[PDB]
Amino acid sequence: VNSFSGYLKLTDNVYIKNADIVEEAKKVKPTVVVNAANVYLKHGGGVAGALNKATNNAMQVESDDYIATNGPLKVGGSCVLSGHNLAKHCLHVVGPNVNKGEDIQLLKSAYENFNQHEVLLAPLLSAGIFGADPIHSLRVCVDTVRTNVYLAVFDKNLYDKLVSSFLE
Ligand SMILES: CC(C)[C@H](Nc1ncnc2[nH]c(-c3cnn(C)c3)cc12)c1ccc2c(c1)S(=O)(=O)NCC2
Repeated sequence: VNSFSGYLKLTDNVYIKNADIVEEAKKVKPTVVVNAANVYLKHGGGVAGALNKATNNAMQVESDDYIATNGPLKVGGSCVLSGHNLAKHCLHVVGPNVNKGEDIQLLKSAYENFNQHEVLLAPLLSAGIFGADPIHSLRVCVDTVRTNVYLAVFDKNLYDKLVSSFLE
């Protein structure tokens, strides 16, 4: 169960690996995989699109049905849906998109959602096309998450900069 391999332990509860979150989810089948979602759960590209494609679009169909019944999420919020073939559950978390004018302070609220689950496989919230400084996103994760989080970062250059930044 939760057989994470090759991670570097940064703190008592935060681990990090240079890896594709989709490939990690297939190998580990964690209890929870985090999706870096938007408020309408439209998994159009990036991490969210890759996780959806690995479920052969079942995650998008389920997400559309969720939004029809419940309405959109809030920035900083989350919902629990099926993990399909990737995990027992998928925790869809909306980090702020600072390239769209959303407040970076909401990144603390976004990582707070992780605390309702004992173990999670997750990406670096608000990084990539969401525009946040990835070194800042790792600092907010370390300061906010109290449960056990395994971060998969699919870029060796960024992985090295994050580990060097943490060990300063
Ligand atoms: C900073 C990046 C290195 C990181 N990327 C990733 N981190 C971890 N597992 C990944 N799998 C893939 C993948 C697998 N297949 N395809 C076609 C893509 C990307 C990827 C990342 C972190 C957070 C965010 C993004 C990207 S995003 O721009 O897609 N959306 C905003 C949030």
